[PDB]
Amino acid sequence: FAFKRGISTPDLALITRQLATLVQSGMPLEECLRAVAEQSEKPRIRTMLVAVRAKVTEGYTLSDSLGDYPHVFDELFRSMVAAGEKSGHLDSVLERLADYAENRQKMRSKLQQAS
Amino acid sequence: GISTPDLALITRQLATLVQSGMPLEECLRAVAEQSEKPRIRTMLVAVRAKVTEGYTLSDSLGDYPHVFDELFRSMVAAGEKSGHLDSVLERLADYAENRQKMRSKLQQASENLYFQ
Ligand SMILES: [Ca+2]
Ligand SMILES: [Ca+2]
Ligand SMILES: [Cl-]
Ligand code: NA
Repeated sequence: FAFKRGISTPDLALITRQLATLVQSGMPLEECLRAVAEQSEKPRIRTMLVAVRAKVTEGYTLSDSLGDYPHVFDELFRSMVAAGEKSGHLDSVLERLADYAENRQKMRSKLQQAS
Repeated sequence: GISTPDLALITRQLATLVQSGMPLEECLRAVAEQSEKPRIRTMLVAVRAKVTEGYTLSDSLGDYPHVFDELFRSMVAAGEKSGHLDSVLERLADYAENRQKMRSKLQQASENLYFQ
């Protein structure tokens, strides 16, 4: 039996926002992933993003690469990325995913605060 | 001015882009293009225009002292002068993120307890 957990809601919000911002600026996907990793304060997240990037540099899509961490990026997240990649809208779906992740962080906090 | 979350957003985005090695004017263009808030887009385009004309970022931000306070602009100035804008922006992003997180949690906790 194996078992791994995802990352915190703020941690997902930060990296999704950074990746969306970098991709939308017109930088190569691999270079965007390098920057998000290198700017991370979270060793596990840094390692994960180095591994996602490693797959991207072998030529795989972002969605397929995120596939190596299904415990972190769920099927829906990876489906949204794939939809963007297939339709030529990776930039605007990453924006959507960033907005989603930030809203998720906020609502999780709203639920739990003062408990 | 603008909200605590919106300052955190643009500061994180600008820090992220600058630390990637992208020229400052190009970074400012991207943050502008990506903004949902028309007022913020306007401000960033105006700041970008000034930077391309040779004004420093710190001097340009002084046109919006209601958004970028004396500490913020002072920090940027120190970074530009020293050739370390990249790391100063990172610290401003961390600071702004932290402020948003801690203030948002107080807001939510206050809402939750006060209205229960
Ligand atoms: Ca948005
Ligand atoms: Ca940091
Ligand atoms: Cl893991
Ligand atoms: Na799917």
